[PDB]
Parts: sequence; C-alpha cells; structure tokens
Amino acid sequence: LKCHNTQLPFIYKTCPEGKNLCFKATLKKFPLKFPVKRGCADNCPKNSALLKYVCCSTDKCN
Repeated sequence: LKCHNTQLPFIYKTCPEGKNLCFKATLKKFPLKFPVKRGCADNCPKNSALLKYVCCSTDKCN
C-alpha cells in the first residue's frame, strides 16, 4: 500500500513494514491552519496536547 507524506507535490512513497494503514495529522497553529504531517499508519495515533490525527485504510486515504 502506497500513500502520502510530503504531498507538496503529490509525489508519494510506499509504506514500510508494520504500516498497513495511513495517517495524517495537523496543528492548531493558525485559525485556518496548515496541518502537520502524514505518511502511513499502523495503530491510530495519539492526537496531542495541541494537535489532531486521523488514519485511514486505503491508498493515499489519509
């Protein structure tokens, strides 16, 4: 399963071992904001003190 992390350009990669899923997160930076990170996934993250995470199943699903 191949997905996304950089996205700036959609130019992607395949996941690694232990990474059947896909997540992404974002920051409570700006009233509006500019997300955080992404990649593949496994469990389903521990959103933060100041963030959010979400995690899909399918390709580039995050």
